[PDB]
Order: sequence, then structure tokens, then C-alpha cells
Amino acid sequence: GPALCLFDVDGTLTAPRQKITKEMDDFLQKLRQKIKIGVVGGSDFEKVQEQLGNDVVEKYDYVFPENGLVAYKDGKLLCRQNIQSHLGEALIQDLINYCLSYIAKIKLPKKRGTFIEFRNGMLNVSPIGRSCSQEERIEFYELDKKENIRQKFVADLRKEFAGKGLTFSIGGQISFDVFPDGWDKRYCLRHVENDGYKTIYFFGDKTMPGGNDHEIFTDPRTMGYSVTAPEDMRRICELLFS
Amino acid sequence: GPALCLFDVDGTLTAPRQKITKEMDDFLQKLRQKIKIGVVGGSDFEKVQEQLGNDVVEKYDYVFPENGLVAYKDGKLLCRQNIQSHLGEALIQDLINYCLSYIAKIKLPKKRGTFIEFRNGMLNVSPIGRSCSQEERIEFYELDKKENIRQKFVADLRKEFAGKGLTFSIGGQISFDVFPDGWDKRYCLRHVENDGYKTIYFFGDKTMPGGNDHEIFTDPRTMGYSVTAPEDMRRICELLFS
Ligand SMILES: [Cl-]
Ligand SMILES: [Mg+2]
Ligand SMILES: [Mg+2]
Ligand SMILES: [Mg+2]
Ligand SMILES: [Mg+2]
Ligand code: NA
Ligand code: NA
Repeated sequence: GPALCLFDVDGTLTAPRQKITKEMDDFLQKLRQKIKIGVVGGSDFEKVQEQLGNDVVEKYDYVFPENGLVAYKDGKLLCRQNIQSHLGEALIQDLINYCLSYIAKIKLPKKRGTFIEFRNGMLNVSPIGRSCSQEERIEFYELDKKENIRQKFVADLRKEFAGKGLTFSIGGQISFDVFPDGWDKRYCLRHVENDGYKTIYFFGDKTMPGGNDHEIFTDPRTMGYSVTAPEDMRRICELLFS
Repeated sequence: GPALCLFDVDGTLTAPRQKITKEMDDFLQKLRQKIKIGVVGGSDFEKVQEQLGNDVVEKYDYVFPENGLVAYKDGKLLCRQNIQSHLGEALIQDLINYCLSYIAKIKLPKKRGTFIEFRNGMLNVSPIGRSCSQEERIEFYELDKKENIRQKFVADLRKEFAGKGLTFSIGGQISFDVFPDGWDKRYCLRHVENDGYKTIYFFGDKTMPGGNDHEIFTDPRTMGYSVTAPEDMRRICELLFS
């Protein structure tokens, strides 16, 4: 029946870390004459504008920056959400206060700054502080592998807060993320499942476990297609939609 | 007697929070034909370039952003220091740990992120967090006047860290600075002292006790002059050097 194509941005519509080409932009505008199209990415609206152009909301039926916490439909804001509004200020502060006190008790070779980075979709917590140098990240990650600093911190947090519907995810060298359950790319699906689409295709290049596309790829509401590069995506769309 | 004029920037060479005028810019360049000139300010190099021009290091013999923690002479960057190398990692962490535990206990309407910002010459500490929105900044600021949050925080820190060689200074709306004794504007004098100048003039608009020019003004190494406005600075310079 009616259908929607949903695309990851970076690595799917664009070369990794790169802006969309005029030829790809032209392709999608011709594809949009056949099927509705939308884009979803983890970055804020400003970066999405850098990757796809400042007129992004006019070129796609849906634009979902920040995994859909910001949502545009047919050119106007459909909806906006953030962690403080959803969790409430009290719980935000309990979580922040617990982390600050915990980090004050961690014995480390070095502590710097930005221990708590507040983002609309998550809190990124770092015992050493995100401001540390690359050399200092490596020192910390080596201590962390031997002492399980982040593992233990996250375990204690799961015991204290997870009944409030919070997921904790370790990643990289120095930090972990705290965010409400399901606030990955799947969040955007709430904004399209009511609009009467019989099939919602999803194209992404990080569909395997740990990738930022895995949960939306696996969700039963999407017909997921893994792609290796934008050219692989365009070859699949030629076979699917002529 | 070869001499040097050191100028505070904001309120002294420029109107408060504004770029220098082309008229004042031409005046200082004519003054440079008779005497070496230099600028000092607490802001970073980018802000100094915004106020005085991207070619500032070419237009002024000395440029001392961040009170001189970053220092240019004749267009080239000088020998550098930072707070963790001067204070030691142990004192840095005791300061950071104490501040983190204290912030955890403060009752605020809202808390966000970047509670501690690690800078070259200071630790900047915000009870609400530097990443807060403008509305949240004003909200906290009005609360701080009523409840004296920053003032009590700083009073407690002066007791806990007595004799460790630290200085604490509340500024702006949301934060206070912790820096080593003497790393106010006086810091830059290390780069001009005993370097051939019989007189080091200094001009500043906040030379009163509590002002960010007080210590450099009262330092014996400088012939200090208090100015009431950029036009008053020009009056004194025309008196002294014409
Ligand atoms: Cl922080
Ligand atoms: Mg991707
Ligand atoms: Mg699926
Ligand atoms: Mg001033
Ligand atoms: Mg003096
Ligand atoms: Na729904
Ligand atoms: Na800056």
C-alpha cells in the first residue's frame, strides 16, 4: 500500500563524515515523486543542516534529528522532546547528584572537566572528564580495563535508578551514556506509525549489534535493509522502486 | 628610558562588550610609533581577535589573552604553563572532588552539565552547569542573589583550601573561578619584567578593590593609571606621550 522510506544520514545518504552530493540529493528528490521519504540521525538539527542542506525540512517529508526527539513533518515542527521534560527536573537532579558524588570518590591519576555532558537525549558521564587529552583518555582506558571503573559505576547506577526506565551504555574510552529506555533511533517510529504506511523501509549502514541503526533495523515495524555505502543504497533502491 | 604601555581591553580600549573603534585603532598605532604597546585581558584569544582584529598579534607588540597564560611577543607564542602543572595533580583532584561533592548537595531548580570547566589558568565552577540555557542562566542568577549560593560556596572553599595558594573569584551569572595566587592579570608581567623597560605603564578601568585590574594596577612593577572610559584612556596617553 502506501509506503515510507526512512534513511540513516551519515554513511547511508552521505559518505562517512561528509555532506550529501548534488547527485544524491537529486536522486532522492526524484525518488520522493514515487514514495514518501524521511531521514533520521543522532546529531542535532544544526549538523543535519550541514550534512543535508539548510532547507532539509523542505526536501524530505520527515526530518528526525536527535533520533526523532526533534521531529519535522511536511516542513513544520511535528514535535520536540528532551530528557529533562520527560524525566522531570527532580529525577534529573537525583541522577546528576549521584554521579557527581560517585565521581568525587573515584581514585584516578587525573581528573579534568566536563564530567557530566548534558544532551537533549542523554547524559554522557565521564569519571575523568570529557575535556581530557587523547593521551589522558588512553591512560584512563588502560586503568579502566584493569579496575572496571565504568562497569562498577554503571552497575551501581542500574541498581539505583533503572526502575525509572533508564538504560546505561558504556562506550569508547572514558564515558557512558544514560538515557530513557528506547531513546535510540526507534524513537522516531512513533511519529510515522499513525500516518497509515503499509511498509516503512529502513536503510542504514550500522545495522549490527552495537551500531546506531541496529534497534531500528530489528524493530518489527520496519522492512530493514543494511547498506555498505550510499552507492549500495542506490543500487538497492533501483531494484526496489525501479 | 625605553617604555611599554599595557592596556586592559574591555572598557579601556573598547566600549564595554564592543569592538574597538577605527578611530581608537588608528590612535594606538600612531602611539606605537613612540612606545611599545601591549594588551591584556581575561578572555581567550578568539574574543581578543573579535574586539581588536584578527591581526592583533601583528598590531600589538604583546598580546596577553587569559591574563597572559597565553602570551604573544612580536607575533610569536611564548613559553607556557597550566594550572595542573603549577598546582600538581593531587591538589587539582582535591579541589575537583570537593567541588563535585558540594554541588551534589546544592538544592537548585535545575542542574545541567559542565559543572567544572578545566581551563589553562583556572578551574571554572558552576552550580547549575555551563551548558544551561539562557533562561536557566537568568533563573539561577536571580536565585543566587537571594540565597547567596556562589558566595557561600566560595566562602567554604576559602576555609577548606586555606594556605594552598588559591584565589577564588565570583564573576558573571552562573559560575566562579579558582586560580593560583597571582594568576590574575599580574601573570603577564613575568613576560615583560627585567626585559629592558624603565617604565611599564598600565591602563585599566577596574582598578578599584575587587576589580579585575586591581592587582596589576597596585603591583610595584607597573606605573598604574585608572581610566573611566576609552576616551579617558586617550586623554592620559595624549598627556603622557605627546
Ligand atoms: Cl562537569
Ligand atoms: Mg550511518
Ligand atoms: Mg525491521
Ligand atoms: Mg576592563
Ligand atoms: Mg603599579
Ligand atoms: Na505511537
Ligand atoms: Na572561546
